[PDB]
Amino acid sequence: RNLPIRQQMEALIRRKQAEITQGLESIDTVKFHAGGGTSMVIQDGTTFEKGGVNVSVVYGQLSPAAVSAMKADHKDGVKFFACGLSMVIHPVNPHAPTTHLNYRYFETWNQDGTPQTWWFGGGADLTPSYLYEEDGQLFHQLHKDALDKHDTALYPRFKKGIGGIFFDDYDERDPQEILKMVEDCFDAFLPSYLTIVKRRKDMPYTKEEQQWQAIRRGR
Repeated sequence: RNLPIRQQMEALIRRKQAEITQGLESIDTVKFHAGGGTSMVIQDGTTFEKGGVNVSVVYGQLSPAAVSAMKADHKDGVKFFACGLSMVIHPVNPHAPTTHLNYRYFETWNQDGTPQTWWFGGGADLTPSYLYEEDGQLFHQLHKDALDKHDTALYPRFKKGIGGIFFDDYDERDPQEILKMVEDCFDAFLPSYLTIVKRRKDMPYTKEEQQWQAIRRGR
């Protein structure tokens, strides 16, 4: 029973939005500031140059035209709910890596009961400027450890510069368990990323190394 999966997922991502921005703030000098989801943004910190952590919620219908355009990748028209958190953080120092993270959930409705269909999607990665294999290895280890709490087959399947983990259209188990797997994946983030940024953010660099990495990576 518990609450509906939709309620529990929305609650989880909103709690993690708060837990993540606070964790990232703990190593910077600057704070994040706040359809249309709720987007928290950091800019011109001493550690983080630009970043955003967003939670979005959407209720609606998808046309048959829309669903038509869509079903390559999921196992008149349809009513749905979806929610998700998305983030991208870019450190000032080129020795510290960019990260992206996204966890989301989608379910169809229309005479409810419970279902028609639902899934989760997400994962997390790092995009380095300078590359440190040890940072990639810690990032992977802690996400592996999160996934191994559920089963050791998941990491080899979801894995994959540094990369990270990615899954989508994932509805293969009781959604209560998949909720816990998503929570545990979230909890892999701050211990890996704050560790990595701490150990890189004060490494010396010149303006030219930073400009060249910007050229190489874009933007």
